[PDB]
Amino acid sequence: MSVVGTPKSAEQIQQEWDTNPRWKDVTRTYSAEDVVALQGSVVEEHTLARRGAEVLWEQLHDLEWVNALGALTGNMAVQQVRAGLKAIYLSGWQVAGDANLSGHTYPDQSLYPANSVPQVVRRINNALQRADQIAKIEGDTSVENWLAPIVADGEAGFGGALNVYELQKALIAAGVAGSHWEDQLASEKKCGHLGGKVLIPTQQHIRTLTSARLAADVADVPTVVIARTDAEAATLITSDVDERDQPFITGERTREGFYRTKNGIEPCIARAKAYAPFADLIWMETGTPDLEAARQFSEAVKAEYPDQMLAYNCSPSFNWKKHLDDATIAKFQKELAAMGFKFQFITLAGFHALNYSMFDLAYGYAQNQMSAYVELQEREFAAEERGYTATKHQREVGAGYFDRIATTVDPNSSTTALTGSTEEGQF
Amino acid sequence: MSVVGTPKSAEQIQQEWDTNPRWKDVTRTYSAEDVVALQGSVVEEHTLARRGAEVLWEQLHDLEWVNALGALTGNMAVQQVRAGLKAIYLSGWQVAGDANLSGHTYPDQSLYPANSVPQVVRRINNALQRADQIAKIEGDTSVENWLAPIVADGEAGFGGALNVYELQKALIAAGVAGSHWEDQLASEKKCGHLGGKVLIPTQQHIRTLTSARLAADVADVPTVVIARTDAEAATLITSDVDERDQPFITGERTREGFYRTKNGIEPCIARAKAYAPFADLIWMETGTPDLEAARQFSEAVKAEYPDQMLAYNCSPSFNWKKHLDDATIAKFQKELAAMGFKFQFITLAGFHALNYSMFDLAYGYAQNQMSAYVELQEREFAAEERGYTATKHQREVGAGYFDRIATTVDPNSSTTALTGSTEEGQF
Amino acid sequence: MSVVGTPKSAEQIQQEWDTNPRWKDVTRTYSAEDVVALQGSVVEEHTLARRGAEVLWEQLHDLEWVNALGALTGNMAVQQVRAGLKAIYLSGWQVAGDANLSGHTYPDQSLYPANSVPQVVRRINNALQRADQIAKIEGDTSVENWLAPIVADGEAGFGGALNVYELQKALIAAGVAGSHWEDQLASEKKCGHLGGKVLIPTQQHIRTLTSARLAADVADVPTVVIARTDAEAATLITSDVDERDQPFITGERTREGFYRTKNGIEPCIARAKAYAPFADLIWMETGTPDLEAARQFSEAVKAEYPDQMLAYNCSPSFNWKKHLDDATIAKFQKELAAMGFKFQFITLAGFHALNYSMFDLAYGYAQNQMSAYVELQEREFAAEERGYTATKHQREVGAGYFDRIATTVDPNSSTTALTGSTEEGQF
Amino acid sequence: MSVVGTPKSAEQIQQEWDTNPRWKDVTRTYSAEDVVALQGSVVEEHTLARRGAEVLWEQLHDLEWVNALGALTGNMAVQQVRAGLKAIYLSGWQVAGDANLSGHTYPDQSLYPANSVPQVVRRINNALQRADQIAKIEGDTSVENWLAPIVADGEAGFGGALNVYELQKALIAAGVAGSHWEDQLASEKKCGHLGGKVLIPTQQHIRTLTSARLAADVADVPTVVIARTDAEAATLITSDVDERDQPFITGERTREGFYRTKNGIEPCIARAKAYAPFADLIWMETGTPDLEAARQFSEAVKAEYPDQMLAYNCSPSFNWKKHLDDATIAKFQKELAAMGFKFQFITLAGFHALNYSMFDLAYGYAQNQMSAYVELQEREFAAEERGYTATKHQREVGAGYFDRIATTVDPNSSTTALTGSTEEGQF
Ligand SMILES: O=C(O)[C@H]1O[C@H]1C(=O)O
Ligand SMILES: O=C(O)[C@H]1O[C@H]1C(=O)O
Ligand SMILES: O=C(O)[C@H]1O[C@H]1C(=O)O
Ligand SMILES: O=C(O)[C@H]1O[C@H]1C(=O)O
Ligand SMILES: [Mg+2]
Ligand SMILES: [Mg+2]
Ligand SMILES: [Mg+2]
Ligand SMILES: [Mg+2]
Ligand SMILES: [Mg+2]
Ligand SMILES: [Mg+2]
Ligand SMILES: [Mg+2]
Ligand SMILES: [Mg+2]
Repeated sequence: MSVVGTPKSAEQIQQEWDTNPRWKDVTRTYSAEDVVALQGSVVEEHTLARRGAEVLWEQLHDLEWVNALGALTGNMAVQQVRAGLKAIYLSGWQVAGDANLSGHTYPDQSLYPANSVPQVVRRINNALQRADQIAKIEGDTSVENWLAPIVADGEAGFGGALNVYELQKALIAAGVAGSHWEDQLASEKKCGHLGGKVLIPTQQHIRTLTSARLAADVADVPTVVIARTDAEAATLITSDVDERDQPFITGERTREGFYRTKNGIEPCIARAKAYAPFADLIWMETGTPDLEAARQFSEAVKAEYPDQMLAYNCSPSFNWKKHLDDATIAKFQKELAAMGFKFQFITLAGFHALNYSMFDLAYGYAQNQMSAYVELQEREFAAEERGYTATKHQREVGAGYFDRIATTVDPNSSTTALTGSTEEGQF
Repeated sequence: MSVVGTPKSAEQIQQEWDTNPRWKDVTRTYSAEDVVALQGSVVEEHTLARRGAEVLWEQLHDLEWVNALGALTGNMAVQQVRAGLKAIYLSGWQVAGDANLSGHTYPDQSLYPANSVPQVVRRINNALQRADQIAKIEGDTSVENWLAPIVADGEAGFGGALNVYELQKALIAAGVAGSHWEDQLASEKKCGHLGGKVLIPTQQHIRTLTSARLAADVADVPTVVIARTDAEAATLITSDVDERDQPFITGERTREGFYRTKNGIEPCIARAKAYAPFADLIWMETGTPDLEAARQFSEAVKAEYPDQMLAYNCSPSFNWKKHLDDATIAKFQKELAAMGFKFQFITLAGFHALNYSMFDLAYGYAQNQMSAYVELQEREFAAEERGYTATKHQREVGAGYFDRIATTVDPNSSTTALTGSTEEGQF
Repeated sequence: MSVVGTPKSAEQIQQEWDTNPRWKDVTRTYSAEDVVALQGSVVEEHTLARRGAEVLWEQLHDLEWVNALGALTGNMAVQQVRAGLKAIYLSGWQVAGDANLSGHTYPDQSLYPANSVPQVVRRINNALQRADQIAKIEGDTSVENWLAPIVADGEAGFGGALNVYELQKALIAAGVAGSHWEDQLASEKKCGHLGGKVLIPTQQHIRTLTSARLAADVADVPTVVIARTDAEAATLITSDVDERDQPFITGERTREGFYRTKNGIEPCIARAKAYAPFADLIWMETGTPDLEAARQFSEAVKAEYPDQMLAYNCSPSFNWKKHLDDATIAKFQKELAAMGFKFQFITLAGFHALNYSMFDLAYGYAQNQMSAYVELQEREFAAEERGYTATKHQREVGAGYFDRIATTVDPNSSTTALTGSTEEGQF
Repeated sequence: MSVVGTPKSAEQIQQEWDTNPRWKDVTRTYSAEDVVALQGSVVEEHTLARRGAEVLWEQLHDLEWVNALGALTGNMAVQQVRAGLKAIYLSGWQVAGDANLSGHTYPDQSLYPANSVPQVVRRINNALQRADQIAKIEGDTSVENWLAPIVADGEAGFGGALNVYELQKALIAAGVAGSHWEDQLASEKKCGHLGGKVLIPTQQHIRTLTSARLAADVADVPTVVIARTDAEAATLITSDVDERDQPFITGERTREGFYRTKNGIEPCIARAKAYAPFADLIWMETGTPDLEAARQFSEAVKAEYPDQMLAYNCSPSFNWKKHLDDATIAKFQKELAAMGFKFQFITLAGFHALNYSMFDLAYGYAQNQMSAYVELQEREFAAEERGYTATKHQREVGAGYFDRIATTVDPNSSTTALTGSTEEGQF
């Protein structure tokens, strides 16, 4: 038929695994032939997932650290990149609360449809692509890379290893650069800072990490895979079958059949070492923002895996000034980066920016009507000297770009949008 | 074999039209038998559409005026109601830019899939329902009506009279309280403050308004129908067939076959009078925020229809302080209300609050990391004095409500969320 | 501030539970006050869910039995009702294979997004409503109830008790009449006639049935709830915690931590009795179509619960003539109905009709081009004698109904559809 | 900072347009530089759209003709390819009737959301990819190309040139091989065999075709572009502005402002000649299946454009045997192929096979219960001689494929599906 999309040979894939530094200290318990057997006759190219994963991997080794904020709409991600950030964090918590395919508001318990995060990945890429298109026709070189890598939340995989596989494949189709996977029971999943967490056995999470690598290999992209452990706070586990988990099992049960288990940094360090051959970064959820506890985790893991990169949640679930003074707050990310936490992110930044800014505006509007909105518009005009552009909302969503399409199709069109607009006249 | 959902008889429907004050001075050019003929054997009840439309109609007569801000996410609408607003505005522009079913960023040109605004209507109602559920279990009586009426953008109907009908039907199924319809050609639709607008004949828009009323009648709900005219700025019209449009026709035609027409307040007043028997409120798009021009329009329409209520777009496409001083800005909505503009709204409030707040946070985060986020969290804490609740984000999205479901199913559950959470421990 | 959608009092709900025969021998382990506490301030009416559940309950008592075929498209359901069937079966297997929101073809292992079956419930109700609308304007009274009740697949709930709750709520919002729930581990769900099945403890499935009943009570509809057991073939269970399951536990363990258990009719009878207070119908999956085995199950359950209705899967996963002669096949459903199997259904009837009919057509088309299609068209003409109407495909999908809408809006319209069509001129 | 997805230079694009025989006699009224200006900094690869369009173009030149049947589900397309067909036809009519994103049943009047056909394109490609994956692990070599090219319905563009552009881009993203575009007014669109059709001016449709080619060029794929004319039956046109349309105008205008126009083969030939530089295939809708009318059209177009390929709708809206005898039906497609109709398709084959097969099964089921289903199952067993495989429904939807994923992840899994299935035991 065609050679478009012809799959590589097993020999070619193996040679890449053997020689490319990307795969240094990456364990695959399946074979190159196993991957080829799953690829059918044609392999779709995933341009944005390949580019994003390559850019992310290089940034993790070139920059002092890579930091990000949670984004739940496309416009949110556009502003993060315009303001200088070099990666986007896609929070599952935020999707549950305000951006999932059921249309409902949910707490962070894997309640929403499992294709919700992939749809938001695709949306963010679409929004960044439009900003890129607009910058090109405008001659705007201020942003070097509009297509910042997206790191997205895989939660606990919404089921078994096959649900993990399908979620990873959908995230890649949408253009994700990295995805993270946590060792909780999917049916009882929680935000790391909620109670009632139930762990699964160490080997079951290795199965999840293997399945996420397998889906990326079958899709022929070098996706960044992140392992997260919830063992710092969880006091339940589903089974005592894994000998690595038994040192923490107390022998108590629950009515549901769960096993009580002893939480803290020790099972976290043990699990992280077990996950390390199967993860590009490792992340330990913590109960407080504590540089000393982060140091103990980092040093214990790197005692055995010196080159293992780590990730850290700078969570809005912490009351920051109840825990830390302003000087420690200001140095927090820089100190973490020196310990090897190379990916750092504020999970719920978008939820809090969106909810606070609308409450603040709506409250003033309820009291004083247009005066409250004008105060916001003036702050927007003032932000232009910092690089803000969305004051001109028509060009910001592509009115000029679609004007260019329109005049390319018909240079004599009587119905283009920007000429004669109030944006042209008053902005 | 049931009486659930049995339709009314034509006589009952006619009797309501003849006697209910809601229908005073409402023209229906079809009959009550026509409505019944289209209803099949079962009529679904649309509870939120019925309640919303009833509340909106009463508020339009009981309050000095009803105002609103554009909302493009569910959380946005929740904060608007929490802050004291009594209606939600659903902007088609914002849906094009950041919340439509294609996943793309679009300018305001009817480019997105035609069921996008109904999906956002349903989302907003779901989010308000969750806020109401949470308030009930928390004993929070501070908000009297969580289910604020939604007024939504029907654009130019996405085609002909049948496309209008299906869009109105879908908005009602989603729970809309009112919808607005503009006299533009759908294939060339623009934001009212963009150039290149093409009007359709006066009688064609009467057909659109009739189709919107018919869909509401067949759905058995008293939806508020709003007519918008774009004739202040539009210099093209599709045809000269309507004698009411011929005074403004110059005879010149474009190469597309459009007719050039004389724009301004005069065609607006003529079209408003023609639309008045077919609309609960009438809205003129304007190029500037000008109280004197609004009075000229109001007095001209009320000279023939003294009881006709009007709507006004307090548009972010205006540069407010370039046109008006601070005292005029402060009184702007109050003065419009005295002229009969009983529904007033800031279309793109959500776009600007969302884009500005994320730019500001991300810019600070790029420079100072955690310091910038703590400034926001501290402002959130301070806003609790004003009624803000989203600092406790877990309860805000229903963690406590779903805990109550879990303990209702199984009072001995070991996996509830709020007990043990950092929110309980630190907030 | 309106009375539309006001919730009932707990006293009203309790009086209905205590005295309505619908709730005879129905156990609820939560209270009427618990239901009111979860309902917020407004309860949406679910007309089609209410009517469908009421019609299904009456049919299960008035007809000798209720039978159905699996439907995966709206047109499929329309033809089932046109042909005289009185219920529709919505198979999750078929949704996985050809009608789910991921767009992918899946085997029956709970891989698709959890809102997929609700979306198909809504589609089927929409399609039946259109057939009803067309019949009314055509004066066609040949079908007494176009809105046949839909029984839909809730699989294993896609997680924990809260995932069950949300799926049931969404099925109800879409208009379902009944739903079924199986005692399998969601993360390892299988078609009942696949291998590798894992049971959950008896009490965990009671929790699922309680959650399904609770969602229906909060939504204020009398949804028919069906409990399915997979214990005839399953040899694994997640835990031995439940004393009712311990008699069948063999003591042997897998590497994942599962427990081997003795399968067969004995644990099915035990689980059926435990589920009976929580289910309107009970369904045991079987490995062969066997009237003797069905009699043994029915008599053992009715020995304790004489009035308990049962459901039976006449599965296409059986090779029917390999097991039964033509006389037994002919009387199979009638004999089951006399044992108390009041709901009987062919799960995969839609998959097999669709796949076989297109293979047959396309094979003949590949050889003989138009001759193959004309043979189908002539069979369709011949079927009009049994009441088939889809030969006239324009009116079948509502061309005449939308013509009636168009001429209600504008009786003098020049652009109606059926006048001048080839359907009007050639059929 | 990556080279992944780097766009081509304008010089490279121009050299391909100038020298590649794919673009012989293809007029582009915009420039190579215009295309580059719209591509941003990264161009996504569209593997399936590129491969499909390349295979379609070579098949149109290599085969005596390419024929297809309308498919509205993924399984339908799989059976068409299994049966030996080399292309899939994606009917907008069928999507309107039973497979669109509103969930409603619609007549063929551009009522459904504009992204509905792209979603079905993606679905069909997903289903063909699964059949390909299954075939590979089964060693099944009986089908040479599972990824048959998809030709999809663009209707009248759902608006203006920009709506056309976005629909073409979405079809390509989904993997389409070719798309067709008709010269009707979008707001009044009809099936070609319904009444009430309104034409747009000849130059307006050239704009549509130019926009469709532009979107394919910006997406860097050689999509096959098909132009359809509805002038055989339409008696209305929006405007007389175009001098090529003026010979058929009568001068009369309707109350809506439409011009009356003389329909027939003569305006179809005129429009085909004007469309030919902008279309890879040309299609004239006809009122009857008439081989001499097709020869008149083909000879008139090819006299001026000798190499112009044509397409023909073998429509189920024709009553075939009241127009033609069996001998003519049998040679119909072969005779058309000799005239240059190289793509021929039965638009509504899927609707009719689906509706008839379920009516036939359900009618028999209502009378005879399981005997009627067993008749179908036995017809499926008999069709295995011809290559039918879906009787084994578990492997048909990928139970064996996902078993292979599962044992690749964990070779000792206790929970694989096919082992212990009734399919393995009774089939
Ligand atoms: O920061 C948080 O608390 C939320 O992001 C969720 C998590 O940590 O799991
Ligand atoms: O305020 C605006 O300019 C945008 O809302 C859109 C409109 O006016 O049509
Ligand atoms: O009948 C079948 O085999 C399929 O419907 C699925 C099940 O039984 O679970
Ligand atoms: O074949 C048909 O009649 C329908 O496919 C629609 C069209 O022709 O436009
Ligand atoms: Mg998360
Ligand atoms: Mg590692
Ligand atoms: Mg708008
Ligand atoms: Mg009025
Ligand atoms: Mg099932
Ligand atoms: Mg019972
Ligand atoms: Mg079509
Ligand atoms: Mg050509």
